[PDB]
Amino acid sequence: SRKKMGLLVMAYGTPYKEEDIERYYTHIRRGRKPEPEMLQDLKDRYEAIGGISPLAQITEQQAHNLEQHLNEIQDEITFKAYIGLAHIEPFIEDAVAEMHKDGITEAVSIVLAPHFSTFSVQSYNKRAKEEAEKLGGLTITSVESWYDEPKFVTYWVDRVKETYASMPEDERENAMLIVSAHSLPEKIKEFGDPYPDQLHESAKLIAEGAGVSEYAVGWQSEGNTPDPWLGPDVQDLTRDLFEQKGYQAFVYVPVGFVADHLEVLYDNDYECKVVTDDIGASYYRPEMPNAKPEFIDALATVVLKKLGR
Ligand SMILES: [Mg+2]
Ligand SMILES: [Mg+2]
Ligand SMILES: [Mg+2]
Ligand SMILES: [Mg+2]
Repeated sequence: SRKKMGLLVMAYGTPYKEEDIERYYTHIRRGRKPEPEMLQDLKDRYEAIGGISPLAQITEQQAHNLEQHLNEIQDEITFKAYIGLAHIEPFIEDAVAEMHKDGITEAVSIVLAPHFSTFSVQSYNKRAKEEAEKLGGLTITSVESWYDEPKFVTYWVDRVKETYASMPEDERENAMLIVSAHSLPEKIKEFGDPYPDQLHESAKLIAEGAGVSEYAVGWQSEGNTPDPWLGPDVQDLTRDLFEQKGYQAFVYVPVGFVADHLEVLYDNDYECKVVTDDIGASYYRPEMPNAKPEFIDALATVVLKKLGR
């Protein structure tokens, strides 16, 4: 009766253990192994945020919770989740191969990044579908974006409202909300990539839903290829906006990220906090979705909507 489907949950990835950081970094660097000092600097960043070990566990918990919740809220499909990561084991291809081995013939995929981009989501979905094509007898339908799912917007609206209500009056009336996602090369716009437009729309939805009077859109975690990356960077944006108007509180909503990973714990909670401490402003960064029920329900709704169910 009740049919079985694979649930392919994809993400950029974080190593599960320190010994895999070098191979992760090499993958991200397109085969160029980091020099030893560069490797140690990355290791030191994971140490600085309390250790790498908790990070991969969040993605595990998200996939686990999403399977369980999807299987409780409807009876037509029994999902089995498989995690496929872009840059470290289990790779996207490994997950699809495991689905196929397990007898899955039909799967739905979702990327744990709400905005579509040609560099991330589209590439992950193509990798998944190419592996399925090689194995045969398995097809995948893929979610491309979900930033506009109302339950996801409401997660962030509610967290942002909570944070502003937490503030003393003078911060409330002199605060700036910075909404961000992972930078990519500006060149994606020459392929018509809507990624920046979707980040701006997330910011608009969240700011207006939360009743925030002043907000700005920034990017974080850019790379180092010489051609321009989407900007401004959140560190620069923070200072710039302070230099204009003297905000005494900054609230960071790294809406492009779904978990407490290095880009949030280091690039927001360390690098942006350095800047807010320097200028005398308070720092706030509301809880990331992680594996909390409200967020899992938002993702389950995304998946069921994709299937028309
Ligand atoms: Mg190994
Ligand atoms: Mg293979
Ligand atoms: Mg859509
Ligand atoms: Mg950086």
